[PDB]
Amino acid sequence: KVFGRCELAAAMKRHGLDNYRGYSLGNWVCAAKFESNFNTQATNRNTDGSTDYGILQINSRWWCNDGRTPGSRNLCNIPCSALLSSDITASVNCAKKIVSDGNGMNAWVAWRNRCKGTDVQAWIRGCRL
Repeated sequence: KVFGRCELAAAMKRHGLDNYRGYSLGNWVCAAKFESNFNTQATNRNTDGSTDYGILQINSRWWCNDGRTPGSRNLCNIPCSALLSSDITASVNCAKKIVSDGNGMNAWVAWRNRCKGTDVQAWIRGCRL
C-alpha cells in the first residue's frame, strides 16, 4: 500500500508514534517519506546481505527474520514480510523497539541525513489529526 502523507500521519498517531520517545509525528512521517516514499512494500538489499523492509525500511540484520541473513537476529520477533503489510502495526511496533535501542531515530540513517534538525512539522501540516 502506498499511503498518502496525511493518511500515514493519522495511522502513525493511531498506533501511538506521536511523541514516542520524544519524537514528534513529523519526524516519523519524514523518515517514512525518505525511507520508502510511503510504500509499505518497499524493500532494499544491503551490501552485507541484509534487507530493509516496509515503510520505515527495518533491517533483517537485527529486527526481523527473513531466513537469508546469516548471523542475524529477530529482535521484533516477526517475519520481515509482516513489515510489508498494508496494516502498519508490525512496522510501528518494531520501530518503537528500534527507537528505544539507545540512538533514538539516528538508527534511521535517512532520518539523520534528511529529517533531523529540519522543519519536520511541515510533514503533518494541514492534516486532520
